[PDB]
Amino acid sequence: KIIVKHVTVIGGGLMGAGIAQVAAATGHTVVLVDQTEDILAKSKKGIEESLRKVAKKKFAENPKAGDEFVEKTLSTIATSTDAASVVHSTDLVVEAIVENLKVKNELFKRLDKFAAEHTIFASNTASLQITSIANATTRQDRFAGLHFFNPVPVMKLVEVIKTPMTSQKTFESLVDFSKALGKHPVSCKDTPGFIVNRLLVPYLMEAIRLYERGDASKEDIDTAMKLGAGYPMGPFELLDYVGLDTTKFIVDGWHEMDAENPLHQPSPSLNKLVAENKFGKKTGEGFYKYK
Amino acid sequence: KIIVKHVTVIGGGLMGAGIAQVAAATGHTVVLVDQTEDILAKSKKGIEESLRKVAKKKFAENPKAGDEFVEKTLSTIATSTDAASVVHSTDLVVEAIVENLKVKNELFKRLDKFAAEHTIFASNTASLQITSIANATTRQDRFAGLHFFNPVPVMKLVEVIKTPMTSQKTFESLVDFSKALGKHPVSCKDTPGFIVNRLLVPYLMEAIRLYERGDASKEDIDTAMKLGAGYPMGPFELLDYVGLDTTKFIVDGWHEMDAENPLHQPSPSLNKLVAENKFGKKTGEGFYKYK
Ligand SMILES: NC(=O)c1ccc[n+]([C@@H]2O[C@H](COP(=O)([O-])OP(=O)(O)OC[C@H]3O[C@@H](n4cnc5c(N)ncnc54)[C@H](O)[C@@H]3O)[C@@H](O)[C@H]2O)c1
Ligand SMILES: NC(=O)c1ccc[n+]([C@@H]2O[C@H](COP(=O)([O-])OP(=O)(O)OC[C@H]3O[C@@H](n4cnc5c(N)ncnc54)[C@H](O)[C@@H]3O)[C@@H](O)[C@H]2O)c1
Repeated sequence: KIIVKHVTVIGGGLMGAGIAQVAAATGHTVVLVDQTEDILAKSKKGIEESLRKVAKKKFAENPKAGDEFVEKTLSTIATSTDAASVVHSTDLVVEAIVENLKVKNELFKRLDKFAAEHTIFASNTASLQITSIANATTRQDRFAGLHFFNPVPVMKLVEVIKTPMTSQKTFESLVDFSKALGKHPVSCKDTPGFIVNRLLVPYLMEAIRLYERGDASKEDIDTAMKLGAGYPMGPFELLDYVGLDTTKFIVDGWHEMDAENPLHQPSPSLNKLVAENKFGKKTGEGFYKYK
Repeated sequence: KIIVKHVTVIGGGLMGAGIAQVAAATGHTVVLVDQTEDILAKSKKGIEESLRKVAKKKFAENPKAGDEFVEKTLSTIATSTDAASVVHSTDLVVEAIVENLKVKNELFKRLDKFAAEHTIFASNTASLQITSIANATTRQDRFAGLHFFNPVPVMKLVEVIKTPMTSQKTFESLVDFSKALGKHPVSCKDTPGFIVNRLLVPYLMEAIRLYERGDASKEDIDTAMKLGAGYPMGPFELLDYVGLDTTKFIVDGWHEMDAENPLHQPSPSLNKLVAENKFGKKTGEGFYKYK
């Protein structure tokens, strides 16, 4: 069983920059990867920006301490535009790029060739099939899903996804990596939505349906779930938070895999806004208007 | 427009005792009604022990007031084994008895005769057609739904369920009373499960199904939702908390009136536990072993 020390993170976006941040903070040598030096540049600036916010509150007393913390972490995150140039000596690759299967498969098929023999490949994919992406390579026993949640620096959960071919050796290492990252790992078969989303997304859709059916206003449904179920955010607040686009995307997927299914029936209200570009907190408006 | 001051709570079990207490505690004259004296005695007993728990904490410095508060609250709660003799001049009737729709309509039918003209009628049923109950009286415009959540003295949400016949005045009346109790009211049509249970119960079933499917363990699923969604309890912990038998009676109810909807399909595991009388925390065993 190998102990992850060098981690290559492919995708300097929302989920990837977060993943690079935690790994560096927790003592892993990291190489962040994205299509351009400009994009990379911006990502590290965001990782830095996120780090100081963590510094000035983890070291509110001693600013210098917080500075050191920031500089050291940021300094153990290198940046490259071609993952193939660094994976030959990395222990784990965590992929977090476009949620497109063809692109991923193309990515891994290539990396498969450069990466050392012990290197493990993990996809932070939210809706695709891990087993699929895994089959674009000849290294499935070393392939699995390592699903994090936004925002990564804060969310403590991480789902370790096991394809039928992933090996125990590979699994345990991914669990130990998760624990090393300071997160709490949990196991789940390679099934759509894994756990969190499989149980969360259908819930939100139902909320939109009760609203659409005119059974209650959004404001009252949100209140009801916050006060009567103890949820942090009402379903509509949560929808605007995770992104209407993101949701719509995932549900079209599940619907398309099984159209006769009523749980995945589309949503006019959701569709209109996705159309009107109102994506939620992202764009400054979703179901609710934001500053 | 009517202001509730005298409240008649029929049924002193879990929800009933709680409604009585919150009522009495906020200055509402209360008459608690149940089938037998022994029952009433014990029901009033629990309100006392629960009120003191509070007293011991809130009135640490001033113990004198602690007692005063408790005693005044209790003295403001009368008891009776004859519902009809109490409603002669009451403002509101909050029903909270056996969830079987029969006994409900029989009880309400008989009282419609003795209650004053202005008196409003409300059911706390979690899953029953409010209308089926209203139409058991000739007081429909004064008949609504008032859904509370356990423990009624802590949960602040109150679902005010309106039927097509319910008058606006009877609505605005139940809203104020809700506020007067220190609760926060939301509006919803008489759609099965209303809001909260409508969105929570099916989600809890999906968690069980994900388990029965061998996709993940009960423990991880809970962690998943806790750390993944920020929920207070996992669906399994929550299930054992709300009582398995309860849950089932609700899913069965919806299943019958929609024997095809896949979201209400009965669950093996769930039916086996109900069978083995392992209803959850209130049994020491449900999905987990307790006490
Ligand atoms: N949006 C969310 O909240 C969320 C939560 C969990 C998981 N996910 C999943 O995680 C992945 C991460 O998505 P994200 O939200 O951070 O998106 P993002 O758009 O913020 O980031 C993706 C990054 O991928 C880069 N990229 C694209 N193609 C590439 C390639 N061939 N080689 C290298 N880099 C490439 C892009 O330049 C971009 O910066 C997706 O598969 C998604 O389904 C998203
Ligand atoms: N359990 C929950 O989480 C929950 C949440 C919301 C609403 N409710 C609803 O509230 C109601 C209260 O349920 P509960 O959990 O307290 O049950 P319960 O059995 O503990 O309490 C009911 C009380 O009703 C009495 N009763 C029954 N028939 C009667 C009659 N004809 N006349 C007088 N008293 C009678 C019983 O003796 C008992 O004391 C139910 O209709 C239920 O659906 C329960």
